[PDB]
Amino acid sequence: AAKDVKFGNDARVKMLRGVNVLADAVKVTLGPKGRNVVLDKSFGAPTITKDGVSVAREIELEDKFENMGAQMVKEVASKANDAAGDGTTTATVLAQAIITEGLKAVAAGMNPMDLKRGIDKAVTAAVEELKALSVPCSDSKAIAQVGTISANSDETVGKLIAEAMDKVGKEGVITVEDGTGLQDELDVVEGMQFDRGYLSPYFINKPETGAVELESPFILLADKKISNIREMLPVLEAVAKAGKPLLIIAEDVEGEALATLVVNTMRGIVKVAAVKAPGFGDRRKAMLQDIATLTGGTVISEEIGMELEKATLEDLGQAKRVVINKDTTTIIDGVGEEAAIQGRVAQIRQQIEEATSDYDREKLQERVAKLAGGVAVIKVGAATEVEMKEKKARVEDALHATRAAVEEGVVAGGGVALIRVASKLADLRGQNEDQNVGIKVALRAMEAPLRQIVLNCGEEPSVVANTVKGGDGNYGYNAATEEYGNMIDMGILDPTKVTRSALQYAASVAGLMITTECMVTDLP
Amino acid sequence: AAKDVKFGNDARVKMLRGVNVLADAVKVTLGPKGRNVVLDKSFGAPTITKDGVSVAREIELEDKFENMGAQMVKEVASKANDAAGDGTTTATVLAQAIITEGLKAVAAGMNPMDLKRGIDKAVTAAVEELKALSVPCSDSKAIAQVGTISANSDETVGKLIAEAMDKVGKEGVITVEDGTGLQDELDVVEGMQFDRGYLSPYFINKPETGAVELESPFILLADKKISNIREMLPVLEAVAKAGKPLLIIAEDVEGEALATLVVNTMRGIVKVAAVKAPGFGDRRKAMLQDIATLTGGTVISEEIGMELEKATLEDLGQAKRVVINKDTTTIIDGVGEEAAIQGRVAQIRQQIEEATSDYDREKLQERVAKLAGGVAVIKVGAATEVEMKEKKARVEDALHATRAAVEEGVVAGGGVALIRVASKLADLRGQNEDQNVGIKVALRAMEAPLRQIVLNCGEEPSVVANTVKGGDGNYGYNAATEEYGNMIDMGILDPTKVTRSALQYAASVAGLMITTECMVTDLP
Amino acid sequence: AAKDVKFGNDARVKMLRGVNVLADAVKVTLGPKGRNVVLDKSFGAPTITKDGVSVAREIELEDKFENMGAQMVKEVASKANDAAGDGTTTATVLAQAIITEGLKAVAAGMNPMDLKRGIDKAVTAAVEELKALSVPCSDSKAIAQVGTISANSDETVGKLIAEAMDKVGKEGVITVEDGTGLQDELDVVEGMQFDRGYLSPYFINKPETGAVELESPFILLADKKISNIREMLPVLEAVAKAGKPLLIIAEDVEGEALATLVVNTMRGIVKVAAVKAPGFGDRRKAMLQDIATLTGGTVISEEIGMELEKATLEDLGQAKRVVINKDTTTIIDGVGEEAAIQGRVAQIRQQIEEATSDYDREKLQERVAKLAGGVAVIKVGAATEVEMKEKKARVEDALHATRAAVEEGVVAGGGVALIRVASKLADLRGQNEDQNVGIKVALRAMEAPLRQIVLNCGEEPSVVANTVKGGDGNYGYNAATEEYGNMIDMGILDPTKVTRSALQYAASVAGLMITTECMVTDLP
Ligand SMILES: Nc1ncnc2c1ncn2[C@@H]1O[C@H](COP(=O)(O)OP(=O)(O)O)[C@@H](O)[C@H]1O
Ligand SMILES: Nc1ncnc2c1ncn2[C@@H]1O[C@H](COP(=O)(O)OP(=O)(O)O)[C@@H](O)[C@H]1O
Ligand SMILES: Nc1ncnc2c1ncn2[C@@H]1O[C@H](COP(=O)(O)OP(=O)(O)O)[C@@H](O)[C@H]1O
Ligand code: BEF
Ligand code: BEF
Ligand code: BEF
Ligand SMILES: [K+]
Ligand SMILES: [K+]
Ligand SMILES: [K+]
Ligand SMILES: [Mg+2]
Ligand SMILES: [Mg+2]
Ligand SMILES: [Mg+2]
Repeated sequence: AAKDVKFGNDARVKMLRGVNVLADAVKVTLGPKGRNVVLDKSFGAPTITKDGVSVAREIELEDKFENMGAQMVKEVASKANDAAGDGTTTATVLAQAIITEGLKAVAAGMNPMDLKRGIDKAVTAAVEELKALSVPCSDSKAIAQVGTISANSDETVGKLIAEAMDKVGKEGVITVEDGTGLQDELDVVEGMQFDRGYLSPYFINKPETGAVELESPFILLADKKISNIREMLPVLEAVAKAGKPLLIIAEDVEGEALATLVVNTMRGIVKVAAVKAPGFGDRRKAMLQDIATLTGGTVISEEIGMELEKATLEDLGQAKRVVINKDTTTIIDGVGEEAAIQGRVAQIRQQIEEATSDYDREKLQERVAKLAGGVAVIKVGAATEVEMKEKKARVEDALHATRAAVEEGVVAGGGVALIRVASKLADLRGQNEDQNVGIKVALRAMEAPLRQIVLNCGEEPSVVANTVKGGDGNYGYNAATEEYGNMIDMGILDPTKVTRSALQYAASVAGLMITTECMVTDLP
Repeated sequence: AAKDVKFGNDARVKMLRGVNVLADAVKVTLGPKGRNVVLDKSFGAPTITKDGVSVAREIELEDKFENMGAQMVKEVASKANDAAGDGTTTATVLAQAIITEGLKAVAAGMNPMDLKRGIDKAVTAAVEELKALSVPCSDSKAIAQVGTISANSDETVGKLIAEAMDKVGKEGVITVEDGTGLQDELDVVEGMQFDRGYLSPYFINKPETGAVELESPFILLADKKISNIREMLPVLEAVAKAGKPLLIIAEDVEGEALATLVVNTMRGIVKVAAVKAPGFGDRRKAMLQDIATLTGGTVISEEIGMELEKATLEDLGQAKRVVINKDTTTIIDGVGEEAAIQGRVAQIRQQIEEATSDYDREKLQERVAKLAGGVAVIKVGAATEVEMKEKKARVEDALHATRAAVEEGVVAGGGVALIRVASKLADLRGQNEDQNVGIKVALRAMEAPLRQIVLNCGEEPSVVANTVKGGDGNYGYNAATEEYGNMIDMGILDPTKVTRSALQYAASVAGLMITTECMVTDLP
Repeated sequence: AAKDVKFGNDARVKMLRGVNVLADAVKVTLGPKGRNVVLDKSFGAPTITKDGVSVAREIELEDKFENMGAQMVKEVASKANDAAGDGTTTATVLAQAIITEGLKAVAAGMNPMDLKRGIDKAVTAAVEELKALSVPCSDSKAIAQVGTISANSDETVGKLIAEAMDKVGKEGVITVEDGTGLQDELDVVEGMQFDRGYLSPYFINKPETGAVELESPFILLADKKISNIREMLPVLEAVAKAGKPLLIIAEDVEGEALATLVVNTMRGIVKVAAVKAPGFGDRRKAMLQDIATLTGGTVISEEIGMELEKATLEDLGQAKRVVINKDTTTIIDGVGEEAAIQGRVAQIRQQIEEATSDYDREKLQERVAKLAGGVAVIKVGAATEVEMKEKKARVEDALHATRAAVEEGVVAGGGVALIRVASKLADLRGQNEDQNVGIKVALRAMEAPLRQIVLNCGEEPSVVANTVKGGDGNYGYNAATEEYGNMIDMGILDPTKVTRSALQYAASVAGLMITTECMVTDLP
């Protein structure tokens, strides 16, 4: 593959022109008065989005060098979304700022490797100062606040997350799905519930709605699919002699085994229900042990020294009540030690830290929430499918933000935190004169986010930056109300993590990026 | 791959140009004096249609940006059809008006997101105002009127649909099909009728055309296929001893059981006929118990404590008569008390509301109707294929509209409803001056539909709009007579559902669309 | 993909230019002095044809808009052929005349949708005037005349068709095949005849050419091949005492069974012949019960309760005489008389009508004719193959025409019919002025066909039209002799069906076509 090489200011400029494109395209979505971008998709109708990394991911340039530039800054936006879920635009805006003033500094002839050392040092300091400005976010008031801001001033969304986090606890999981009507809807499930139906419609008890109810039943668990015919008599015969109902959770139940269970329950011999296991293998098998230890039963596996025909009443689990409908199965207050239950959650703590990243965290906490806490699901409503993609995207941002705000705390929004930490670091110096510039470049660049928000309002950024920098603490500019005031009192909150993350990531890549003396790529 | 990005008014102009194409092609079909669009098809001859959403779907533009714009408003036309089934054109016109006046406001430098907030609130208000103006549609005259209007002034369509709804009621199902002769025809099937043929042609009785008539028959139902063993004998011997012709409803009957069945009917000991069960596997089993309880029979299931070999003369139901032909099977009378049937009809009511939308509702309402009410079918009498395609489309259009008008009520036609609610919302204000403009852009755009129906007459739209705004109530312009009057007395009717829908949908995408500061797409 | 849209007079013209091409290529074949069009075929040599729809189907234009136009009018020509089989050209000229004057009326700004209503009212009115002017076609003189006219003044074709219709009855089928000798040949078969040969040639009786004559034979029907078990013979032992000649029609006859049949016939105990059944199962089996009841025999089926060895002498049918050859087998008179036969004829009546249309009715009427009436075949002949294809098309045209002329009656040819009803509709008016013009446009267009015929003679159409419009009754212009006179007495007759159809179909597409305000297609 024949390559093409460029040097010096020639190459830097080509790179910069590319970066500016990715950045200038992301910038328009910043802040409450920030605007929307349309991304063309071959697949279906276009996508309208205010989410920065969403726009960033789609940017690709024809000039190989400009492309390289943009493709490099596209990473700072992406790394933010995989970490925080908010601040992608903020992080991207910071990244651009560092590089512009940075590359300008190289044109001054200053040594770049020294410039990076200065920046990284200034950045390290700024993070510490942020750890200082960080105040804990606890009350559902603050939760609604960080949520409302990250949602672009949707108070319903903010209020919705605070309720969800409040009802199911901090361990409760929350998911975002497409809506039916035009209204947002909050669903809450307490206790253990998974999605599967009764295998035969004939299992319905007295209650209508297709509800099957079992009071103080026996639960049975199989690692394998049942099928055959009758199978398992000793366990069923023991439950019949016992005087209680049985619940069966297996890989599946084939028609022969189902029929014989149906005939016995129809005639009235023994009250019985049988339901399919939660998921495909290892999803299912893992969630039996979650389910097994909750109800104090023992999982019967073909992979160990036990089998279905040999079973004891002790292998069975017990619960107060169980409810099964066409799509759902529920276990009301099953009986297992709090010791054993907390044992399974503690084992998932080791499961919390993984290499799987996203979707690993969604399905892992899902098991945990079901075992201890409860689940919350938010249904986003819309008139049309394109508004749905916008509403749900604003909801996902707000969800990650509130979660992040909860754990790592909050600082004043409006990017005023960065502009404040920059004011605190003013007396900072480096090893050499060149390193000093790298430090100063960073502080000037921490102004960028605030100065960008104002510009999106079409107002003089120069004036607002001045009038905010003249003051101290949480005094800041409200872009929505277009008036100054206390950021914290006005409910404008940045999860500290998203602000910290945006700053760190942009500096890392931009620091490396201004060190470029050459660029190699494939020929057109 | 490599993309192309444009910003601001540069991009908006490109977007609008596209929108206008999609719209301008659709606009021409609006109103009674509106005209037809031709859509070329590679397979066969081209199609001539006045139906708006049909035209919108076919629009695709060469300029990548212009295309993106059009593809977005193409959605408002499509969502309209998916909701109401009428008002695709009107909704398209509204969007353009919103986008046109909307983008104009952004060019002024007003904040788009405030424009959107200003619009949706005005829209929300209009929805309430329309929902208030909606009046019940009951009398068959009114039904005939809205049907005729959606049919573009075809009285036969109005009078024909009104009769069908009048004969089988609100709940009767109506379907629309292609036809042989030139006159519209309405066929109605009473009692229980499902579509399947006799497996053996020798079952034919006196009546030609393959007619098989059976007096006081028996109904038998198999969850399973009855091909191989043909062991029902003991049940048959009981019925042969009774000397009655029965009806056999199974998954299917193979020639082995049939051949001996043929010979049995040939010899004369007992006349017997057998036809296939109505539906697909899970679907049919739901419709099997429905047929059994109608005739008072009991369903034979392999999933229950019964079996194919075990049945009694008592498990079969009785009917007055049954008629089986090449295509359809019929039971003219079943034997049962009104308590159990109306209960099962009441029980199917809960199955009626589901997620399954289309194809679910047709046969379900079909089943409910077959069990209690009746089914109605309308055959469209167009002469040729190019004339048939437009004719049938107007008939389906009118059907959804009558359906829509009945359930949610009707409002004054001629698009006069929107202009009327616009006058009622006149004092509506927003949070700031920009939001105020958003509201006015909405109200200003609500005149669009009427002035467009006028403009298609080649008459001054401004004058008619003014003189209509001069009046109140149902006062409006009649485009067919080209003179004014009362819209309701003149039988010009807008289903409240479609007008409300058309408004909401246009508002959704148009509101979102004017928020565009950038557009990203592929390179030519 | 990317589309292209044009509006208004811009698009209409493109549509028009297209229509004009399709028409102008068809026009030249109109009338006795009409000329021929050559259609190129890639595979073989070109085809020369006077058949109108033949030329129309081949037309495809490069400009997508013009193409759309022609492809739409290509349909009026196609529907004429699909209905009558004649009148295809006449219909096309009608369509062109209507469309041209219509667009002229639209360019005046008159409402198109009102124009369509005007025309159709005019068209519907004209049909009744035709139905009044329709006089019955009965005598073989008149039938020969309309056949001759549709044949382009070929008297042989008319008299030959007239001979066919008189001899074999109304139920007879008529076919057109390629010729051996330069001469046209009419072959007629009375009674029951099907095509299959004797499997063994040794069966020949007195008459040579392998002709077998069997007196009072016996009919047998088999769903099975007589291969495996040929020991079915005992029925023959009953036949050996009774008579020589029995005929067996089965799925097939194997060599071992044939061999034993040959030798037994060789000695002289009983002279016997055996032949295979004529057709495919579904069709042959349908024609099997036909032969059994014709001769008063009973069908033996393996799919029913009968067998190979089990037969009764009553199960066989009898005939006056039977003759069998290498190709065909024949039954002269049957013994089931009219009682069994017409019962089968009346039950097959419902099968005569269907949705299968062509291909099904071809051979179904074949079956019906064989049972009561007889089948007729016309051998069309020519010197060369290209002259044969034009010849066969005119024979098919004349064939379709006589069939159509018989059922719906005839009116004066030369298009004098249309121009005569046009004089009658002069006082017809619509609801508004635009509708009036549409009515006049139709009447103006009904003159087109006649003036076009004259134009093909290279004479002034205006002169003949006027001097023709001056007279009454059947007075018209004779294009062959170039002199005036009585159309019916001069033997120039139009089947009422073809003239009725041409107008209706031409009006259907032309009416819809002048409503076009827009056209969408793919980019070049
Ligand atoms: N009403 C407001 N007034 C002032 N600043 C705001 C307001 N709402 C949000 N902001 C600021 O704008 C930023 C919003 O970021 P956003 O564009 O939603 O995503 P990202 O954090 O990825 O840029 C936050 O840093 C916040 O401080
Ligand atoms: N004769 C008329 N005069 C004035 N307005 C009419 C008339 N007929 C219908 N309308 C209005 O216009 C609408 C019909 O639009 P139409 O042109 O049929 O588009 P579509 O076929 O997509 O519904 C109706 O909903 C009604 O409100
Ligand atoms: N000698 C004639 N004089 C006047 N009209 C004739 C004569 N021969 C045929 N015609 C007319 O020509 C028409 C048949 O023309 P042709 O092109 O063969 O069929 P079509 O136009 O229906 O495809 C008939 O309508 C008939 O009235
Ligand atoms: F651009 Be974001 F809401 F991180
Ligand atoms: F917008 Be419409 F009259 F279906
Ligand atoms: F179309 Be024809 F040969 F009358
Ligand atoms: K954003
Ligand atoms: K329309
Ligand atoms: K012709
Ligand atoms: Mg955000
Ligand atoms: Mg309509
Ligand atoms: Mg002809």
